[PDB]
Amino acid sequence: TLPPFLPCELQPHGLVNCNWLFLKSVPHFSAAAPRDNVTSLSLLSNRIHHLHDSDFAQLSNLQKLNLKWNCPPAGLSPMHFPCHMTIEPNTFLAVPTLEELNLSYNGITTVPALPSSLVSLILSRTNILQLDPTSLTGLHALRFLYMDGNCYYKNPCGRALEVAPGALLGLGNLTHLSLKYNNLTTVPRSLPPSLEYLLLSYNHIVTLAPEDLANLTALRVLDVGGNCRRCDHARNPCVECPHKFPQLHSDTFSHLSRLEGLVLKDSSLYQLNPRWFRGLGNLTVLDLSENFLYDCITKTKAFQGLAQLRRLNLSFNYHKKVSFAHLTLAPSFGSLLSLQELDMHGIFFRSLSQKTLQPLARLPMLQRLYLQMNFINQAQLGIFKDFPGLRYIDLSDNRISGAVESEDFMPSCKNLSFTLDLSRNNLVTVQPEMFAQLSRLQCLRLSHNSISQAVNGSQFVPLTSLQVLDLSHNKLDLYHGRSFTELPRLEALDLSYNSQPFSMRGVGHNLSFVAQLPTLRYLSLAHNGIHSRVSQQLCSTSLWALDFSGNSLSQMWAEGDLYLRFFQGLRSLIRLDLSQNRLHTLLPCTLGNLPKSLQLLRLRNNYLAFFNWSSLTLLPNLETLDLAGNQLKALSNGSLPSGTQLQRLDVSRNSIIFVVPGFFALATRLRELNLSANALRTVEPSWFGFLAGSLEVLDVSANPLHCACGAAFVDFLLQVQAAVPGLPSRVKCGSPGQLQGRSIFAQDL
Amino acid sequence: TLPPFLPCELQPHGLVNCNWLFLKSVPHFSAAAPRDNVTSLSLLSNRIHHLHDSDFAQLSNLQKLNLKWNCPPAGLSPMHFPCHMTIEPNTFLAVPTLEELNLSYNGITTVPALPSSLVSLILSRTNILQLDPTSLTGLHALRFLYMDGNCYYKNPCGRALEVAPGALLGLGNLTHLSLKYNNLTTVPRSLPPSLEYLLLSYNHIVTLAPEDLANLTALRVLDVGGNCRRCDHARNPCVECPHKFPQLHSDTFSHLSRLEGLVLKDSSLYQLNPRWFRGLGNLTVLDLSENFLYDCITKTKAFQGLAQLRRLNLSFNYHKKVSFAHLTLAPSFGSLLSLQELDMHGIFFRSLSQKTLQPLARLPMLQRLYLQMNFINQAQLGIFKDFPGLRYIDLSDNRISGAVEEDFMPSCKNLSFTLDLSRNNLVTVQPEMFAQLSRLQCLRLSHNSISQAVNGSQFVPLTSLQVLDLSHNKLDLYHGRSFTELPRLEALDLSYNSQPFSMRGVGHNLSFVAQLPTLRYLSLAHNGIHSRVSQQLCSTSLWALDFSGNSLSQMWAEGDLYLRFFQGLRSLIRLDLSQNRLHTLLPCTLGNLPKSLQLLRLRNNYLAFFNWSSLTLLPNLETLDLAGNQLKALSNGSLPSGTQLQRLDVSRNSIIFVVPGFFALATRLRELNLSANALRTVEPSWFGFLAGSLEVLDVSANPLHCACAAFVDFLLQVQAAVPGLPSRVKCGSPGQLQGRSIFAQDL
DNA sequence: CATGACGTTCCT
DNA sequence: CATGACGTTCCT
Ligand SMILES: *[C@@H]1O[C@H](CO)[C@@H](O[C@@H]2O[C@H](CO)[C@@H](O)[C@H](O)[C@H]2NC(C)=O)[C@H](O)[C@H]1NC(C)=O
Ligand SMILES: *[C@@H]1O[C@H](CO)[C@@H](O[C@@H]2O[C@H](CO)[C@@H](O)[C@H](O)[C@H]2NC(C)=O)[C@H](O)[C@H]1NC(C)=O
Ligand SMILES: *[C@@H]1O[C@H](CO)[C@@H](O)[C@H](O)[C@H]1NC(C)=O
Ligand SMILES: *[C@@H]1O[C@H](CO)[C@@H](O)[C@H](O)[C@H]1NC(C)=O
Ligand SMILES: *[C@@H]1O[C@H](CO)[C@@H](O)[C@H](O)[C@H]1NC(C)=O
Ligand SMILES: *[C@@H]1O[C@H](CO)[C@@H](O)[C@H](O)[C@H]1NC(C)=O
Ligand SMILES: *[C@@H]1O[C@H](CO)[C@@H](O)[C@H](O)[C@H]1NC(C)=O
Ligand SMILES: *[C@@H]1O[C@H](CO)[C@@H](O)[C@H](O)[C@H]1NC(C)=O
Ligand SMILES: *[C@@H]1O[C@H](CO)[C@@H](O)[C@H](O)[C@H]1NC(C)=O
Ligand SMILES: *[C@@H]1O[C@H](CO)[C@@H](O)[C@H](O)[C@H]1NC(C)=O
Ligand SMILES: *[C@@H]1O[C@H](CO)[C@@H](O)[C@H](O)[C@H]1NC(C)=O
Ligand SMILES: *[C@@H]1O[C@H](CO)[C@@H](O)[C@H](O)[C@H]1NC(C)=O
Ligand SMILES: *[C@@H]1O[C@H](CO)[C@@H](O)[C@H](O)[C@H]1NC(C)=O
Ligand SMILES: *[C@@H]1O[C@H](CO)[C@@H](O)[C@H](O)[C@H]1NC(C)=O
Ligand SMILES: *[C@@H]1O[C@H](CO)[C@@H](O)[C@H](O)[C@H]1NC(C)=O
Ligand code: NA
Repeated sequence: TLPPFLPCELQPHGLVNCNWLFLKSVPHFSAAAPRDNVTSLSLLSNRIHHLHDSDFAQLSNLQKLNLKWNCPPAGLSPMHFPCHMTIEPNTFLAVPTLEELNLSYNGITTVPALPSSLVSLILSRTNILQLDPTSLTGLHALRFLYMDGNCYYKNPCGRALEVAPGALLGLGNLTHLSLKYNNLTTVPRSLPPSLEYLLLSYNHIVTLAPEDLANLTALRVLDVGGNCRRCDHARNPCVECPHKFPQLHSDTFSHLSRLEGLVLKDSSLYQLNPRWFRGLGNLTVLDLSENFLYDCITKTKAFQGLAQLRRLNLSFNYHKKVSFAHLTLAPSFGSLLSLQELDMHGIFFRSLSQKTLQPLARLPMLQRLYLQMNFINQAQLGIFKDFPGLRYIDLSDNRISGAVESEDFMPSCKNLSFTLDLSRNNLVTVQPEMFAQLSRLQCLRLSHNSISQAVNGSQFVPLTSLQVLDLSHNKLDLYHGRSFTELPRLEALDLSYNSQPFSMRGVGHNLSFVAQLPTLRYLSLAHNGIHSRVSQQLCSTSLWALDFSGNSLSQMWAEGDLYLRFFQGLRSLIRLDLSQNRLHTLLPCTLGNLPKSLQLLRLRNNYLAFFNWSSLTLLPNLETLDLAGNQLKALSNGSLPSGTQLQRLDVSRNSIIFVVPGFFALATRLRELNLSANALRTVEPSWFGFLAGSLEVLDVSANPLHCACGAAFVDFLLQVQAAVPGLPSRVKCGSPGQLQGRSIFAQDL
Repeated sequence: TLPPFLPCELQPHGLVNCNWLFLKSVPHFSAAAPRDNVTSLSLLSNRIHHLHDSDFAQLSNLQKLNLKWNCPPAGLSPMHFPCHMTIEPNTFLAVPTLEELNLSYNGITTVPALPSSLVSLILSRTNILQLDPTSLTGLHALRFLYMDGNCYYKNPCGRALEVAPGALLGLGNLTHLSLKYNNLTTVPRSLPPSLEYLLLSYNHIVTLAPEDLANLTALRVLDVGGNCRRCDHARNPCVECPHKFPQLHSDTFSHLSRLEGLVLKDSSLYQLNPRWFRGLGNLTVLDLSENFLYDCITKTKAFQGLAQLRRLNLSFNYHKKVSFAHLTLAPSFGSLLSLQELDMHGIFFRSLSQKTLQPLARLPMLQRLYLQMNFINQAQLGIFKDFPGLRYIDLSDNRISGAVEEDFMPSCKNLSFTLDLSRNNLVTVQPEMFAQLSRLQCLRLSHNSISQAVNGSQFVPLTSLQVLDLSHNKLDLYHGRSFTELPRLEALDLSYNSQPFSMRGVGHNLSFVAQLPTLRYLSLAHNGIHSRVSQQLCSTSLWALDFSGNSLSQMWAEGDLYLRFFQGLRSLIRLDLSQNRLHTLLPCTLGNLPKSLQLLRLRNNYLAFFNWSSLTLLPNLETLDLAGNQLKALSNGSLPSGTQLQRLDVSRNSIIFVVPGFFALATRLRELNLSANALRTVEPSWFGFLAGSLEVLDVSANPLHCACAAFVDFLLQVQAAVPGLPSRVKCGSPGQLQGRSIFAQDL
């Protein structure tokens, strides 16, 4: 049975996904298709420039419709091609069940007629420059109206968006209104008092008064940021904001008793008026980033009594010309008893001392502290010892150099109690004194420093709780046998991208320390170019995962018998990545020397042109084998051996032309098979002994299928269509003639 | 007309190249083949296990025959498969013109009968474990005999190679003998006195006496290294050599009056007996590397008076356990008046001072000094000011951190004075380090840890510096006078300084480029430049800019800010825009590249469309590299008229068709790469049936449809321009022809 | 026959 | 029916 909505794909929850199919018109599906079951129709980024009364009328129960990016205005078109989208009068009225409509990134200049069922309407990046009471007539259920970006540098219009006074008052249920990037100079008058979210950023609203927020006492979030910009900080085209601005009335916000979030970023503020925050008893999030508040934060009383604030962003409040020698936060920060997160990155100050953050030092709920990108060159990390709630400190991208004068292979630190990021700093050695008061730390990131030390067990002595240590992207000289032995709780160690020492031709290195790390579970030695003069064996009874990608096992395993048991003493290993090791050849003997406990083996992006399948019996616990990106020319030379517990096999991006009958048939636990990006001209059920119904994933995309009438693959792919990703569109013909590059369904074979 | 020696390829100077064709037997070429043109036949790395009397018998002018790697011994086989090569009695006698034979990496246990014309014979990595007077009968013209590696860890045999006393004396013209890796314990007796090169390294010859070199007074090179090894330094399996060894006689070499080169590397030497080198009046090259000579070199008189010596290698004479605080070379080094090159890398000493190298400092001819990998942490670079001859110092891979308490980027090989300080521990650059190095023309500082905001103060003394390599550092580029203190600067490598450009929210500034009035070559490659940078690069001097590995994608999406970024490079002729994540181009932004451009690389982007007509905006463009993009056709108009384009690379795209006449108006086109696309045909119509001016047309790695097709006749017509035509141009279809050469069958 | 096309965007 | 095969090796 054909996919029911060709050329589109039926996805869960009644979604017909027609995205990125280069359609010039809305598909008309068969009277035989289950049109009644379609609840969402996605037409993202097709080339539909004309919508008709008939387009959606046969989808009797359509609730959600996405027409984004079909006819982009010239400014947003990659080639600046103009586009005007025409819409027949009843296009959307013909869908009286429609609840959500996305019409963004289309060249339309007026709002079409819309059914009164509508709950959510997105008209952003269109060319609609006016809203009046007739524009959205009858939409009494509308909760969300987003119309951002109809007049700005990427979509210019030569004037302001004009929203007539009271234009939206008929929208009695409207809770969310966003009108960003519309070249506004004033807040539209008499907006719906139902509003909870009003987003007016990146216009030119440079004066704000309580009258501009009349009757909006239901507001939970107000964003007026980016209206009076500091263009020194801009990454994009930026209009200068004259120095008399902004002009905020002291009582602008005082009636917004329900306000939870206020965004005043990128407003050229040199002053905080405490009166702005005084009526705001429910305020939990305040964004003051990208202002000129560097001196203000040393003295302000504006945080006095804001004992409910949870998140405060003061990032990029930097002085144009300078960094500060010292920075001392105002006493009023000590009032912020609910504060959980403080972002102070990008301010630029040279010293972090006890005085710097003293008012924060007893805040009981302060969990996250962002101090990155501050050009700090002296930091007393001991200041943090007694912060009672700290989970996470980001001190990355600083110039600290010492004491004061995927997850299957490497876990993240997100679930840990206390994490310090000192990555992208200027350490060349590690001295334990810098860590003396950080014994509570569970995770420490030191990646991308300049550490060139021969570590030896003396560096990390204070770090008695440390579980995870990231030393990636340094120059550690590994040879001392007691490296990292001073870390009693170390479970994960990342030594990836420490290749320089290993590249020193003729100088030996030593990985015997690995055996002396009794709790180590995850290790990376990836991208180190390890290739000669190293330990003959890695040993560990604890290790579960080893990333050895990006080395030269090719060289090592060509060196007589020296390295043939390199991984064998990893007696508990379950995951091993040998990708990108320049392997042109393996031995069965060498595969039988990997740990018997192995469950997952990656050999991606090597140069293997032959693989001895029968050797898989030497890894009885193997579940996943990844051979993607090698040079296999066939799946032959026997077939997958019996008794295999293999569940997942990836042979994508090889050069496979042929698979022998039965190749996969004895791998009774096989569930996921990737054959994508090979040279297969057919897909044969005989490869599976005609028992392919247990597969959950069978990816045959990017193969030169021969689209002749009655090829095996047609019927077969239909039989296992639930397993084949992208079947309707991404499974293409290589031949014959004009079918090359087309879907196998472009024609009925 | 078919290629004349299918399945092989005819190459220049009468070479028939049959390499890597998986052949199981020597080809018998067509009846009409021009066999008298075959002066060399290469059969490297096929799977020919049986050679026959008739194999080479019709090749009447054959001079050179390469059969290497056809039947490797088990130890050398990638899978340890055994192989024995059989050779019929007259296989080579049938070629009385044969001068050079390579039989290495084949499982043979005896030497075949060979023609008396033979000049060179390579029998290495075979299983021949004896040579007797009957092994090489009648080869009176033989000058070279290489038989290395017939008994060692990769090809074991369980005994020594046995060369009978006087076995080779009938080789009256023999000048080169190599018998390395053969498990020898003594030098074979009574070797030919004609010998000039005798190579005996990596055996177990641990005693050497003048009698072991009897009558070999024509020797120019003797290599006995690696016979008594230090296994601590070994990268491979290594047999420890008992401490009583080696045993050399004081006069072992004294009769070798013509000796030019002597190799005593990896011999476990703790002593140098000056008598070894006295009387070697012609000695120019001495290799003493990988011994234990670290104390010996501070005191030895062994170099006293060795006035002819030009090259001395003392590398990796390190102490097992330690580095030395100081190292002082012996006074005798001051007598090496001919010395041109001294290799002292890998000895391990912490300080380089005036005293360290004092004996070298007046040697008039000393040009190259190798001091890398020494763990040096203090270096007074001013010591070098007054060395009269110095061209090149390698101080890479050390721990120096400051003063003591090609068409895109030229190399420094032609300059007067180059210092390599790459892979050191600089975090800033202080001018004082360089105060006495004003003469330098090239300075390499790659792979240090330099994190400074350069500002025009760093390099003040370097008033002759032409080339400066700062790749692989963390330089913060924003000061407007960076590098302006270098008045001769012509080439600057700032590649791989990505960390600062990766600081999201923090701006950088490239305006200093405009202030470098002699700059010709600049690399900003692999910097991840993507936002908050100068809107324009400006230079009237620059010829070449490598901007590969950035994010012009992001920059050119940012309204109009960066649309003129390269336009002010008013003399630019080469630009690399590869790997910039480009999914699209504007025609107007290609027309904002300098009109002077000759070469534009756009490799490894994600371009699925290209507006060919935009090429008229670059009137001087000769080379366009679009390899590794996502083009699905060559269409959308042709190459425009008037183009000077000579070279076009569209390899590794997804091209499935080319419109008729696509290439026809590109009258200067000479080189076209279509490799690794999805083309099922090759059509002369693409060229308007005028493809004869092409010098290179690469159509390899395309799924050609091998039906009884345009391409067949066409490729034979332009065969001189098609690389690898006999073997690497393959069928995608139909049926069993998939993956075979288009010549595997007659289409 | 006042319209196509480009292309995984968009963010600031 | 005492043999094939693997592969761009080899270096120390
Ligand atoms: C099968 O393999 C292909 C290609 O090897 C996968 O496609 C890639 O997917 C990864 C992440 O999963 C991306 O990083 C690549 O950029 C994709 N490239 C292409 C060309 O598609 C594909 O996802 C795999 N299939 C499944 C079901 O996992
Ligand atoms: C045509 O293009 C192909 C592929 O893009 C070239 O093949 C590559 O050549 C370079 C060396 O120049 C190697 O680094 C790659 O590994 C090669 N890959 C393959 C698959 O061959 C080919 O050399 C080009 N042809 C000519 C005549 O220059
Ligand atoms: C809001 O919408 C609901 C339907 O979702 C409707 O029943 C209710 O009457 C509407 N209220 C107003 C004020 O329009
Ligand atoms: C914004 O409006 C002003 C004044 O009407 C106009 O000059 C300017 O062109 C407009 N900006 C844009 C991007 O269209
Ligand atoms: C605010 O609402 C009151 C009645 O609730 C009305 O009198 C007044 O006009 C409203 N203000 C605006 C600006 O719409
Ligand atoms: C929060 O807003 C409510 C209305 O939702 C108001 O009654 C209350 O006073 C506010 N809370 C505080 C602490 O002011
Ligand atoms: C480790 O090295 C440091 C300095 O490099 C040194 O002080 C300490 O003694 C060393 N520790 C050991 C165990 O050798
Ligand atoms: C590696 O270091 C260990 C010290 O734990 C030592 O026993 C061993 O000999 C060294 N091995 C190599 C190959 O350097
Ligand atoms: C593996 O199979 C291929 C054909 O699919 C064949 O050419 C080759 O000889 C086989 N190799 C082995 C070792 O059996
Ligand atoms: C050496 O070879 C030459 C030709 O290259 C030959 O004429 C001469 O007789 C040979 N000499 C000896 C001593 O065999
Ligand atoms: C070298 O010869 C010895 C003694 O005859 C023998 O024991 C050894 O196995 C040989 N070595 C090799 C690599 O065959
Ligand atoms: C060295 O040459 C002389 C004759 O020139 C000969 O008598 C003697 O046997 C030779 N020595 C050896 C070891 O062959
Ligand atoms: C450059 O920076 C150094 C410190 O690295 C400073 O001493 C010097 O004065 C600065 N030079 C200029 C020209 O600003
Ligand atoms: C770069 O510096 C120059 C002055 O040297 C200044 O004109 C320009 O604004 C700066 N550009 C950026 C992007 O910072
Ligand atoms: C480019 O050519 C392709 C045919 O290969 C065509 O589909 C596409 O519409 C053309 N684009 C333009 C801009 O002409
Ligand atoms: Na253990």
